[PDB]
Amino acid sequence: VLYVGSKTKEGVVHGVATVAEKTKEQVTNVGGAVVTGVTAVAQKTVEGAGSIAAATGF
Amino acid sequence: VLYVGSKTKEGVVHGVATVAEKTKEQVTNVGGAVVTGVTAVAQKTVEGAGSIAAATGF
Amino acid sequence: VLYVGSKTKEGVVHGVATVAEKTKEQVTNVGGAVVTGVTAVAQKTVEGAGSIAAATGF
Amino acid sequence: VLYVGSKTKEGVVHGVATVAEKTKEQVTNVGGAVVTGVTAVAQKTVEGAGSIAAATGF
Amino acid sequence: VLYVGSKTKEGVVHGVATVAEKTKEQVTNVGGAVVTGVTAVAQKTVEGAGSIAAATGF
Amino acid sequence: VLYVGSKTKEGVVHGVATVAEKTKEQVTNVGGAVVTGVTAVAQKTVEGAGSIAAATGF
Repeated sequence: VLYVGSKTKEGVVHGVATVAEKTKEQVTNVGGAVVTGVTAVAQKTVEGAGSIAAATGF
Repeated sequence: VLYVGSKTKEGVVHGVATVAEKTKEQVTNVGGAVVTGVTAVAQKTVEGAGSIAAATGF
Repeated sequence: VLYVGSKTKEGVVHGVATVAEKTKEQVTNVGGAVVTGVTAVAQKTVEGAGSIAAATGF
Repeated sequence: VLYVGSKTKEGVVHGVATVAEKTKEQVTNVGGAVVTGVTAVAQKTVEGAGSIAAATGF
Repeated sequence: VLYVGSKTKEGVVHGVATVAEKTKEQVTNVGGAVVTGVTAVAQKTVEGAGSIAAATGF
Repeated sequence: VLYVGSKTKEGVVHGVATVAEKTKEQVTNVGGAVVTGVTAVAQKTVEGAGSIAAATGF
C-alpha cells in the first residue's frame, strides 16, 4: 500500500537450473489435462482462478 | 501496509537445482489432471482459488 | 502492517537441490488428480483455497 | 585403439547450468595469473602441459 | 584397447547445476596463481602435467 | 583392455547441485596457489602429475 524505499520480491521463482541426459515424456490422454516437463508458474494474486492442470468433466 | 526500508521475499521459491541422467515420464489418463516433472509454482495470495492439479468430476 | 527496516522471508522455499540417476514416473489415472516429481509450491496467504492435488468427485 | 561400435565420451564436461542475480569479481594482481567466473576447461590428453592458472615466477 | 559395443564415460563431469543470489569474489594476489568461481576441469590422461593452480616460485 | 558390451563410468563426477544465497570469497595471496568456489575436477589416469593447488616454492 505504501513503500518508502523497500525492496520486495512478491511472487517470484528464481533459479530452476536443471541438468539431464535423456528425457522421454510419453502422454496419451483422452479427456483431461496433462502438463509435464519443467514448469515454473509464478503468480502474485490469484483471485479464485484456475489451477495449472484443470479437468472440469461433465 | 507500510514499509520504511525493509527487504521482503513474500511468496518465493529460490533454488530448484536438479541433476538427472535419465527420465521416463509415462502418463496415460482418461478424465483427470496429471502434472509431473519439475514444478516450481510460487504464489503470494490465493483467495479461494484452484489447486495445481484439479479434478472437478461430475 | 508496519516495518521499520526489518528483513522478512514470509512464505519461502529455498533450496531443493536434488540428484538422481534414473527416474521412471508411471501414472495411469481415471478420474482424479495426480502430481509427481519434484514440486516446490510456495504461498503466503491461502484464504480458503485449493490443495495441490484436488479431487472433487460427484 | 579399436572400437567396433561403442559410444565414448572421453574427456567431457556436460552441463554447467548456473543462475545468479549479482556478480562483482574484483581482481587486482601484480605479477601472477588469475582466472575467475565460470570456467569449463575440458581436455583429453595433457602430455606434461600447463595448468589453468600458471605463475612461473623468477 | 578393444571395445566390442560398450558405452564408456571415461573422464567426465556431468551436472554442475548451481544457484546463487549474490557473489563477490575479491582476489588481490602478488606473485601466485588464483582460480575462483565455478570450475569444471575434466581430463582423461594427465601424463605428469600441471595442476589447476600452479605456483612455481623461485 | 577388452570390453564385450559393458557400460563403464571410469573417472566421473556426476551431480554437484548447489544452492546458496550469498557468497564472499576474499583471497589475498603472495606467492602460492589458491583455488576456491565450486570445483569438480575429474580425471581418469594421473601418471605422476600435479595437484589441483601446487606451490613449488624455492
